[PDB]
Amino acid sequence: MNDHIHRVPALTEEEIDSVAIKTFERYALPSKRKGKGVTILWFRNDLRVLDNDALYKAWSSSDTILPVYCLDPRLFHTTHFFNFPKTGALRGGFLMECLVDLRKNLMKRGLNLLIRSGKPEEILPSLAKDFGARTVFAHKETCSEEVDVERLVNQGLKRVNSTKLELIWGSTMYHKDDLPFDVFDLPDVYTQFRKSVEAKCSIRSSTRIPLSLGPTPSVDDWGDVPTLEKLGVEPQEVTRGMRFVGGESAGVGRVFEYFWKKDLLKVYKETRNGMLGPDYSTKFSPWLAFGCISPRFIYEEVQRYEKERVANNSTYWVLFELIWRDYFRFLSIKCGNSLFHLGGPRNVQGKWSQDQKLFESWRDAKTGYPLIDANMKELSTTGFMSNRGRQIVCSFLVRDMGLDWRMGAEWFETCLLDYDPCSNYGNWTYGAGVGNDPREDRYFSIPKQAQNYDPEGEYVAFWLQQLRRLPKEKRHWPGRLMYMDTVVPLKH
Ligand SMILES: Cc1cc2nc3c(=O)[nH]c(=O)nc-3n(C[C@H](O)[C@H](O)[C@H](O)COP(=O)(O)OP(=O)(O)OC[C@H]3O[C@@H](n4cnc5c(N)ncnc54)[C@H](O)[C@@H]3O)c2cc1C
Ligand SMILES: Nc1nc(=O)c2c([nH]1)NC[C@@H]1CN(c3ccc(C(=O)N[C@@H](CCC(=O)O)C(=O)O)cc3)CN21
Repeated sequence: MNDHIHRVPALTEEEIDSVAIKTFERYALPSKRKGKGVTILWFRNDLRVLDNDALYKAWSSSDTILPVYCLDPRLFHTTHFFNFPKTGALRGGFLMECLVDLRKNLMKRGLNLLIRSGKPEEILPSLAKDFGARTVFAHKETCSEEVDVERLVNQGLKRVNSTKLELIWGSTMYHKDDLPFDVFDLPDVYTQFRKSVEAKCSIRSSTRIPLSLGPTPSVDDWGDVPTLEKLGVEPQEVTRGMRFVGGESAGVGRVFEYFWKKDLLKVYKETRNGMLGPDYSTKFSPWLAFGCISPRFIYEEVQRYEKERVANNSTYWVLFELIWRDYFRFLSIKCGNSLFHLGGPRNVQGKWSQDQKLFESWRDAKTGYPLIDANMKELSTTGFMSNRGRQIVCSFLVRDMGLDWRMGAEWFETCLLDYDPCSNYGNWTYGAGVGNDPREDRYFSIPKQAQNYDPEGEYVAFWLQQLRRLPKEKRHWPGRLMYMDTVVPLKH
C-alpha cells in the first residue's frame, strides 16, 4: 500500500543508525569534567544530543545527570481561538518517535530519559527535591505559552529554594547575544536584518559532546513513551506523499541524504519553489522544529560540503533560508503576542469573516481550485506543505475567501509536523499583510502560480485523483463539471 509514499529520509533503519553513529563520532568531543552534585536536564523541543548547549552545561557542572521529558497535557488540548486540536495526530506520532530516538541516543552515552506525564511546573520541582538537584537546565523559549511555563517552573522551584532554573539560549544560527542590535531594535524588514547579520555576526561553532556522559541517578522507573490513544489522540496513517521519520538519527540521516548521498545541495536554489516530492528541497523543517538537529550543525555541514564538493548560490541559499527561521524567532520576542492578534504586529484595523462553511472547504481541500486543494490535501495527509504552497493557500484564504487569517494559522498549527509558533504566525502575518514588512503583502494569482510552479500539473494530479487522466491545460482549469464547483470567485 506504500505506493506513492515517500519515507523521509528514504534510508533504511540500518542506514540511519550507521550514518548517525559516524556523525556522532565526527563531532564527538575528544576524550576535564568538574562540576558536582545532581542536575536535571529538562528537554522540551531540543530533542537531540549533538550541538546541545543545555546538555553540555548540565554535564559540565555536575557529577550525575537526570534527563527528563514531560508530556504536557496542555499540548493535547485545543488551539487558542478556534479550538482545533492543539497537536494533530501526525505531529503527535512524530513526537513519540523523536522521544524513542532521544532515549536511545541518550542511553548510548551512559544516560537515559525519564518520561513523565504532567505539567513541568509540577513534575520538575518534585524531581529536583527527590534527587537533591542543584539545577534544572533547559533551552530558553520565546512565545508567551512557553515563557509562562518557564515562570511557573521557576516559581515552583522556589516554592520548594535550593534548585536554580538555568535557561540556555540556543535554537538559532546566530546567537541572540552576538546580534548587532538588541532584539527590541530588530529591523522590521528582513532584508535589513539579513544583510546586517551576515556582515557583522559570525556563527558559533557547534558544541562538541563527549561520547560518555557520566552516570544518571538511581531512578527505579524511567517510564516509557505512550501509545497516543493513552494521550487522547488517535494514530493516523500517511497514505500518500512524504511520511517523515522522527528523531535526531533520522534527522542527521536526512542532512546526509540531501547533501552528500544525493548531492542536491548544489541545485537547491533552482528547485526550492517546487511542490512535489522530497527532492526539490531540504525537508529539514520538522527536525528543526523539534530541535532534533540544529542550524549550527547544518551550517557546519554546508561548509564541509563547500570545501569538499562545490560552493555556489544554492549551497548558500540553504543558509539564507535558515536566516529566515532565525529572523522569526527574534521577531517573536520583539512582537510578543501581537504576532497572534488579528490586527497583527501592525495592529491593522478591519473586519474578517469566520464563515465556518468557507473555512471547511479550504481545510477539506474542496474549494474547486486544484492548486489550492492539492496543497491542503497534502497538509492533512502528510503534515507538510511546500513553502510555495503555504504562501499560496495563505493568500487564497485571506484575499479570495476573506477569512480571519488566524483560522488558517491555527489549522497549520494543528497539522504541520514542523509547526513552530514563530515561523508559523510570523509567515502568516507576512502573507496576511498584517506585519511590518510588506514583502509578502500582495496577491498570489492561482492561475499564474499554477502555470509557473506546476506547468504540467503533475503536482495537482498527484494529489487530486479527479485530474489524473486530464491533459496539462485541463489540470490547471478543469472546469466545474470535471472537478467541482468553486466555493468562491478569485481576486480581492
Ligand atoms: C503562511 C506560512 C506559514 C508557515 N508556518 C511554519 C511553521 O509553523 N513552522 C515551520 O517550520 N515553517 C513554517 N513555514 C515554513 C516554510 O514554508 C518552511 O520552513 C520550509 O518549507 C520548511 O522546510 P523545507 O525543507 O521545505 O525548506 P528549504 O528546504 O526551504 O529549507 C530551509 C529551512 O529554512 C527554514 N525556512 C525556510 N523558509 C522559511 C520561512 N519562510 N520562514 C521561516 N523559516 C524558513 C526552515 O527551518 C527550513 O527547513 C510557513 C510558511 C508559510 C508561507
Ligand atoms: N508554541 C506556541 N506558543 C504560544 O504561545 C502560542 C501558540 N503556540 N499558538 C497560538 C497561541 C495564541 N497565542 C496568544 C494569543 C493571544 C494572547 C493574548 O491576547 N494575551 C493578552 C492577555 C490575555 C489575558 O490576560 O487573558 C495580552 O495582552 O497579551 C496570548 C497568547 C499564544 N500561542
